[PDB]
Order: sequence, then structure tokens, then C-alpha cells
Amino acid sequence: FTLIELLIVVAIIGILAAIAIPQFSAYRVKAYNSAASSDLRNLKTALESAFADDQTYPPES
Amino acid sequence: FTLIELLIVVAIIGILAAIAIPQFSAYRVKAYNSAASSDLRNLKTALESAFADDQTYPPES
Repeated sequence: FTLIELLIVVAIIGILAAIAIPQFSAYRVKAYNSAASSDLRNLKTALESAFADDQTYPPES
Repeated sequence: FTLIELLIVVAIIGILAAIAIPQFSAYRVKAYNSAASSDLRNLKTALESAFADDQTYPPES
């Protein structure tokens, strides 16, 4: 509308364009880690189930 | 408790359910036999006692 109105908008667009976007890197690597430790604690039950069938842990591959 | 704990129990119940139970058949037939041979060796003394009373073995039945 008025030149002064178009001077507040550009003064607010500048504000709302920098709101300290956080580093969402550590908060995701923790999920990837806790998939692998879960997966290992599960894998152990398969190994120690298979031993109590065969008196041996499985052959590799 | 834990699934692995319930995998050792079933691995031991299977063991303690097959411990080579022996054939207790010959070890009992020997007792039945040695009752009858004892009984005969006793019965002979009654026959050969009764002869030395009557000059005869008993009539049958």
C-alpha cells in the first residue's frame, strides 16, 4: 500500500527468515545408533536359541 | 523371565526327559523264579517228612 507499509514488511521478512534453525544432526544419529544396538540384542537371542538346538553356534555366512 | 532364559529351560527339560530308563523286566522275573524254587525246596521237606510218618508219600489232591 504505502511506502512505509512496504518498509515494515521487509523489516519483518528479515526477522522471520532467521530464527536460529537448530542442528538436527545429533537428534537423528541417536535413532540410527539405537536401531543397531536393538538389532544386536535381538541377534544374540537367535544365536543362543540356535546353540540350544545344535550344541554349536551357527557357521558363518 | 527373558526369552533366552526360556530357551535354556526347554533345552534342559529335553535333556532330563531322556536319561536311558533301563529295562526292569529281567531284574523282577528273577525274584518270581526264586520264589518258586524256594517253595519247591520247602515242599520237598513236607513230602519227605510225611513219608517218615506213613511209609508213603501223600495221595494227590
